[PDB]
Amino acid sequence: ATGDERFYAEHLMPTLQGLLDPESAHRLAVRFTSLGLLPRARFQDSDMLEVRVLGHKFRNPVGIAAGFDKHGEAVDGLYKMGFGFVEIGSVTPKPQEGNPRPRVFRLPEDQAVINRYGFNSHGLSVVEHRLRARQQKQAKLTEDGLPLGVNLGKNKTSVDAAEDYAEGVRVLGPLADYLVVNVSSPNTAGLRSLQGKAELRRLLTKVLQERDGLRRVHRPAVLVKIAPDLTSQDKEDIASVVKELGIDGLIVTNTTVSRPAGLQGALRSETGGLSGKPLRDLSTQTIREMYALTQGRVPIIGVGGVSSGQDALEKIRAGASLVQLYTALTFWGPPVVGKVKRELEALLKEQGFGGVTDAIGADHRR
Ligand SMILES: CCn1c(CO)nn(-c2cc3c(C(C)C)nn(-c4ccccc4C)c(=O)c3cc2F)c1=O
Ligand SMILES: Cc1cc2nc3c(=O)[nH]c(=O)nc-3n(C[C@H](O)[C@H](O)[C@H](O)COP(=O)(O)O)c2cc1C
Ligand SMILES: O=C(O)c1cc(=O)[nH]c(=O)[nH]1
Ligand SMILES: [Cl-]
Ligand SMILES: [Cl-]
Ligand SMILES: [Cl-]
Ligand SMILES: [Cl-]
Ligand SMILES: [Cl-]
Ligand SMILES: [Cl-]
Ligand SMILES: [Cl-]
Ligand SMILES: [Cl-]
Repeated sequence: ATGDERFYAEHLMPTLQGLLDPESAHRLAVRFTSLGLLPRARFQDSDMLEVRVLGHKFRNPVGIAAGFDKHGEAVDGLYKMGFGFVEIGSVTPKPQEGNPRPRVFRLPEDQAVINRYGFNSHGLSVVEHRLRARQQKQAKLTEDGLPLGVNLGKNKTSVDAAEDYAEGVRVLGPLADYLVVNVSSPNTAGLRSLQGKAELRRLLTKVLQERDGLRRVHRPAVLVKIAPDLTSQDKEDIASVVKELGIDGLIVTNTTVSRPAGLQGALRSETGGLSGKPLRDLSTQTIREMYALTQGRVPIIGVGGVSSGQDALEKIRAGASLVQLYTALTFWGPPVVGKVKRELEALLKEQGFGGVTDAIGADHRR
C-alpha cells in the first residue's frame, strides 16, 4: 500500500464526502479531473496487463465505467488517473435535465451508492463538439493503447427508442473506439424492456446498419450493456440475438434495482440503481452466465463492485476481457486505479497466468 492509497481512503475522501452533498462531490470530481488536479499515478503498466480485444490494444484492463463523465468533460484526466480505457456517457440525443435533486445517495456502511440521475445529458451536439476538439489527441491515445468508449442513451420523451440510438451512432460513432447501447438504466421508464428478444433484435439491427454505414476509420465496435436483474430467459434471449447479429461485445452489468438482504445504509430504500460492493457478486455471476451462453466468443467488459485486484481477477476468470469501476472511486479516490492494477498483476503472477489474456474465462476450464 502506497502512502497516497491510505491517506485518500482513511482521511481525505471521508473528510471531503462529509463536507459535500453527493452530487456536488460528483461535479467537483469532474472539475478536479478535467484540470488534472490528481495524485501521481506511480504504477507503470506492464506487458502482462495488455489486452487485445474489440479491434484495439488496451494498455491495462481497468476502465472508468459510464456515469462518472456523462458529458465527455474529463477524458484526458481519466487517462492521467491510469485507466486503460475511458467510457463517457450515457449521452442522449437532445439535452435533458434528468430527475429532480436529490438523486444520488451514499451508503458508506455498504460501500455502495444509489443513483436515479435519469440520464442528465448535455446531448449529442455538445458532446460531439467536445470530442472533436481532441479528436486527433484521442487517435494518438488509442494507437498508444488507451481507447475511448461512448455510451448512448435515449431521451425521456422520445417515441422511437431505436431512432435515438441510431442518432447516437451517426453523431458519436465516428469519434468512438466502441459504442454502448445502454438498454439497462433502471432510471428511464420502459428502457429495460428494450432487453426483450423481439425489441432487442429490431433495435440492434438498426444500430448495426447505422454503424456499418460509417467510413472504415470511423467505424466503432458495438456493445450492449445489460442489467444484473435479468431472468434466465432474458439472458438466453440476449445471448441468441448477440450471436445472430454479430454484436461485438457485452458490458455486464449496470446497477441493480434489487436491494440485497443485509444493506445497512439509512438510504437503502431510496429509488434507483444500487452500485458498489453489494452488486459485485451478482455482476460476476452475470458475466459467468453470459460467457457460457456465448461460448466465450463474445468479449465482455465486466463491471459492478470492483475495488481490488481480487475483484478484477474474479470477473476476468468468470469471462471478462476488461473491467470497469466507478463506485470504488467515490470511497478510495484516484489511487484506487493503481491499487487495482498492482493487486491484479500480483495475483496473475501468484496464480501462474502469463498475463490478463491467459486468465480470461479460466474458471470455465476448471
Ligand atoms: C456517485 C457520485 N459521486 C460521489 C458521491 O457518491 N462521489 N464521487 C466522487 C467524488 C470525488 C471527489 C470529491 C469527494 C471532491 N474527489 N476526487 C478527487 C480527490 C482528490 C483529487 C482528485 C479527485 C478527482 C475523486 O476522485 C472523486 C471521485 C468520485 F467518484 C462521485 O462521482
Ligand atoms: C452515479 C452513477 C451514474 C451512472 N450513470 C450511468 C450511465 O449514464 N450509463 C451507464 O451505462 N451506466 C451508468 N452507471 C452504471 C455504471 O457504469 C456501472 O455499470 C455500475 O455503477 C456498476 O459499477 P460500480 O459498482 O463500479 O459503480 C452509473 C453509475 C453511477 C454510480
Ligand atoms: O442516468 C442514470 O440514472 C443512470 C443510467 C444508467 O445506465 N445507470 C445508472 O445507474 N444510472
Ligand atoms: Cl481484437
Ligand atoms: Cl447521501
Ligand atoms: Cl451541430
Ligand atoms: Cl469525424
Ligand atoms: Cl454488422
Ligand atoms: Cl430466472
Ligand atoms: Cl430486492
Ligand atoms: Cl428502485
